[PDB]
Amino acid sequence: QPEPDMITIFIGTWNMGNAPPPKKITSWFLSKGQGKTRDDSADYIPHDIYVIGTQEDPLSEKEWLEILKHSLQEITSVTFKTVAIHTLWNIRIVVLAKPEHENRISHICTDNVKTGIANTLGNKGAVGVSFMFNGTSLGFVNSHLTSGSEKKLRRNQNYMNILRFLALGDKKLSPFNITHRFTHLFWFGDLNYRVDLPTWEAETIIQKIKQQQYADLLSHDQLLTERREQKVFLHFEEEEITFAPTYRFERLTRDKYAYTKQKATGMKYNLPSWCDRVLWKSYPLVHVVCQSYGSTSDIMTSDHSPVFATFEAGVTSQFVSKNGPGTVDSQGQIEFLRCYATLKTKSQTKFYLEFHSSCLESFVKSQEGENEEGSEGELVVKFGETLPKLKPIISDPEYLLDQHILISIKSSDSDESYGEGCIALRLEATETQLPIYTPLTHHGELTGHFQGEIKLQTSQ
Ligand SMILES: Cc1ccc(CC(=O)NC[C@@H]2CCCO2)cc1
Repeated sequence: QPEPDMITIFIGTWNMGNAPPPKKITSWFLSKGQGKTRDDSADYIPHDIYVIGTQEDPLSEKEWLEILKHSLQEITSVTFKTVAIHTLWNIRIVVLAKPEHENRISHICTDNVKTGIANTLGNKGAVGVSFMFNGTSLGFVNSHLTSGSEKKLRRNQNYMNILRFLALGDKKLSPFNITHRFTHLFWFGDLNYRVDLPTWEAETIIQKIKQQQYADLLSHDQLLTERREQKVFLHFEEEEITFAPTYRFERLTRDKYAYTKQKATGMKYNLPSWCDRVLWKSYPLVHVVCQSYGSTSDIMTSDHSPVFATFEAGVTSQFVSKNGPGTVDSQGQIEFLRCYATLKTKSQTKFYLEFHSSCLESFVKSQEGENEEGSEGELVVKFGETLPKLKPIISDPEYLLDQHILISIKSSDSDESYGEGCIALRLEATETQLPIYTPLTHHGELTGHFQGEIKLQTSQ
């Protein structure tokens, strides 16, 4: 029975509005409704992994698991296995997988982050799950960010706290946050970004939604505009939105948006918005294709509609050779030529690199680089031909060309990372000097760049 090189992943996000779900929620898991929807011919084909994020979830874990499993069994005639479930307040993540994957899944981690301080600590934050699927690391984050049209900067701060403090994946990757720890990272939830148009325009917005004309609304969506200005979700992807705003509906129909200020809303307007979103970030040159992104039309217990997204994702096998794991394969090596880091820092410490990868027995520290002043004020750290030769555990090109090297640039004075990035080994050639590049981030914000050349030697 061969190991897969692709799987499909279902991502769901639903703010349930503290109400129990209706009897039938299968449309969610079938990717049926508005937007980029799934073909009817696929309805019986189970996804490999289902990741369900809820917010304002009033159910017990047991109650929700029974609904989810019975839903999937009705669609697919498969009894899914529970990989993980984690709840913070009313924010919940459930991971289900096909039974045939039970012995492919390992290193399961869960964690949560509470956002805010005092007043603003007690219901917003995030839950997450990570695991290995054979040779591939997967991370999943469900966040419920701060509400209200005038709080986009708070949402952006919530995002930065969650990616700094959520403790998922390989703890040995100590310089790296969740935005670098996984082959594929999916981040979804009630992100709560709004369509920033004047309150007076509410009926105009409703008109536009009825005409399925979303362009003038999406051009004011706070998540798209903040992402374009590099304020949040740097280096994440989102599929184009082709479904109506998923908030704020009158319950028990989808015919009416309830936007007017009420005591129940703290006298705030809730103009129709795309609160409910799915984004992802995968390592460079790994296959990931979004195959659906949309909302349901027939699940009306909440003031939000459920959102679905599905993905094809490349996966790799748990590789064994005669040599590694448990030794190196002298027939493999990774060399770096003419490398330099460009950093936005004002500081003047020396810097060194760390190279982390599951193709190495352990991480590798470089010598300190040579600081020069760049022509436009920047710090340039030169490594020249000084970087250590990396010794992979396995030399087979079928394994090595699928790997990635994480890079941290660290201060010699504090050993703190000033920037993190990732290089793919999926090269156009072996035994050939080829340009490499990554942006560098710290706490998910841009801090610099790393560029140079690589020379990869495989057994072929
Ligand atoms: C209109 C707009 C443009 C950019 C972004 C951020 C982003 O990461 N987009 C993914 C790629 C990256 C290169 C351009 O598109 C959001 C919204």
